[PDB]
Amino acid sequence: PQETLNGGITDMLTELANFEKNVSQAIHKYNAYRKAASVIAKYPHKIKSGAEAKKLPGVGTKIAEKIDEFLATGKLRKLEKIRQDDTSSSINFLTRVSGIGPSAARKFVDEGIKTLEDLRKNEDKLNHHQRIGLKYFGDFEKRIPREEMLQMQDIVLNEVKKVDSEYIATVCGSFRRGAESSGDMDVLLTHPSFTSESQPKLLHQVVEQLQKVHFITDTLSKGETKFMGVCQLPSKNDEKEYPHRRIDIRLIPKDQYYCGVLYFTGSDIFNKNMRAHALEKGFTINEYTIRPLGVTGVAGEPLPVDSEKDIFDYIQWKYREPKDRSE
DNA sequence: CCGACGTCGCATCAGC
DNA sequence: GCTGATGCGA
DNA sequence: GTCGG
Ligand SMILES: Cc1cn([C@H]2C[C@H](O)[C@@H](COP(=O)(O)NP(=O)(O)OP(=O)(O)O)O2)c(=O)[nH]c1=O
Ligand SMILES: [Mg+2]
Ligand code: NA
Ligand code: NA
Repeated sequence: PQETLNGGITDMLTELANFEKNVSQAIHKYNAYRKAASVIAKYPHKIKSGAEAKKLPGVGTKIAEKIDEFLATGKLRKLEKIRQDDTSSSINFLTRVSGIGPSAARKFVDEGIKTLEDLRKNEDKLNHHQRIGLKYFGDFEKRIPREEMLQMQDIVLNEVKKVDSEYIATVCGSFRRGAESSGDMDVLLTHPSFTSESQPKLLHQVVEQLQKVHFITDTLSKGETKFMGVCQLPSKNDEKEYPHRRIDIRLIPKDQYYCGVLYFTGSDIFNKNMRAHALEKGFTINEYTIRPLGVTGVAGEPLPVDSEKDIFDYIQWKYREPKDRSE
């Protein structure tokens, strides 16, 4: 559907969701509001009452009441009050910095630190991740055009193959599903020398090369299997330079790679469906392996997977392109 | 009534 | 110093 | 906050 259909309601619930996660530290009440926001955003009618909305999965009594108040008054008393609360709004805002969660944002505001400005005059109280998030605060809240993602893929695939041509890299996420834009770049990486029963330098050598050609600009975290950092496309000429982008590089064992590729391709809703259907066919699916359920639920050894299709076969589904995987 | 509500690698903290 | 908990992201 | 055993 469209925005102005129930945008005022979905925005209200989205605001409410954030305050729950960031201020109240109620992660489950955060997901509840977002789930309610989603199902309403799919509802192809301009909602007339809270009761009409209550018919939907995810909308209970409390939200029905709030929807009633919004439709009747055009606003929400509790949300209006919390928007103008100095402490709460500042705590909620500081969490927009990557690295600063609700706990760190709590401490900052507790000791006077309320703003980006305030963060800037207090570098020594920010860890490495928080500094990067502050430095690229604006760039990280921007989306990446698909064309730029394609240019970014060109670089990743080229350099990865350059390090070792037996590497297998795959850009997953919404990009692989064909989205016109992405929020980040999730790269999944494997190599013949890396199985589950199987060096610890495979991920390091790839991150290193991407730093040597100056694609990777910063590093949020890095271990033997997962890399979280920052990257940037080269500036064309005197033309304005590209924003800094979030990139994740994951080293997954060969025998788990395609369960990894399938999982990190998405979408969420699709992964819910596929696993729900997988169970009723007698198989359990996590991000790593596909295992057969016994007659009492006792899972067996993981079944060999050498392609995405292999998984679809196991649960008797026709292999569907990432293009058609929103649900 | 009352627990589930996805899971886990990495950095960094609290404790010993 | 080591181990395990906690915060964070996704 | 919502759902459901
Ligand atoms: C957060 C999350 C991740 N995933 C696995 C599949 C999501 O589609 C996917 C990629 O996560 P993402 O990068 O946060 N979302 P996206 O890549 O589809 O799109 P965008 O780049 O964030 O705009 O990873 C889930 O299956 N359920 C989830 O709730
Ligand atoms: Mg992505
Ligand atoms: Na309901
Ligand atoms: Na944050």
